[PDB]
Amino acid sequence: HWGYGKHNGPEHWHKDFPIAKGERQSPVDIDTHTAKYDPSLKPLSVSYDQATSLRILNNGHAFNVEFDDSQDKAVLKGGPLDGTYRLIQFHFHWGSLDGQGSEHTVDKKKYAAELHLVHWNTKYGDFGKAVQQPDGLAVLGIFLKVGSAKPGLQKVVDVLDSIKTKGKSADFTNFDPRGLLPESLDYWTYPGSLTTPPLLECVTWIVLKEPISVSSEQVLKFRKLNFNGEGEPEELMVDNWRPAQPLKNRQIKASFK
Ligand SMILES: NS(=O)(=O)c1ccc(NC(=O)NC2CCCC2)cc1
Ligand SMILES: [Zn+2]
Repeated sequence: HWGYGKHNGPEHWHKDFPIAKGERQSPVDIDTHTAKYDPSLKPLSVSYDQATSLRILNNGHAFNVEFDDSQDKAVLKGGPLDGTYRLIQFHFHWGSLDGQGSEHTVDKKKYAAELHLVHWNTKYGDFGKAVQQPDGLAVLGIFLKVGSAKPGLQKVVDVLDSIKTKGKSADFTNFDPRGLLPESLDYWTYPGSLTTPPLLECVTWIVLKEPISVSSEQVLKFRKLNFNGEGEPEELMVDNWRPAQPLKNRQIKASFK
């Protein structure tokens, strides 16, 4: 089954998931000079004050911090979006080295990691229905660079020892995802896909221009996770990113100039 190794990695995914070669695949390179400022883009509204985190799970591909999405508690609205999108989970992709790890790139620059806050359009009733719709999901992407520590990330880092291997979960209540945001909400946006199988073409991508900084020690702790289950051969969970895909017939729009 699929993963990020030599024999089951991104170059292989198209055999089980032909949409891998589709018309609106993610991630992409964001060519800053070619992106178009769109004055018609409304400001992003990130309303996370009532967020209810529940649990953190190592799923064998990344780790997800999951939220109660049975009411409008943590929502994303505005920007390119019509309607209300509920936060269901966030996770990251990261590298084995500080010079790689992000899925989106900016003028071909790779960041050390990339945070994805995954939201679904409430008009579709549940997440499983939403991923079957071209406007079903909105994922807020945030680049990580290595420098100073991100204080709001530390509670995540310190629970990772309890979910080292695939299938492990731990209680993770009262986490505030506002502590993971940069100062600016300036963004690029384009229509795309899930960046792992099943690669469904259901995402409005909103990628923030301003990265957050995390410390060497913080990212080193991500790299101690395992892709494998307990009692299976140890393979470090690193380089769990898909490279940039062809932009095809898409325009990336910018909220700023
Ligand atoms: N990296 S990402 O595009 O933000 C992403 C988000 C969610 C999932 N997967 C997920 O939500 N899977 C369920 C929906 C379809 C099958 C199960 C994969 C990639
Ligand atoms: Zn992701």
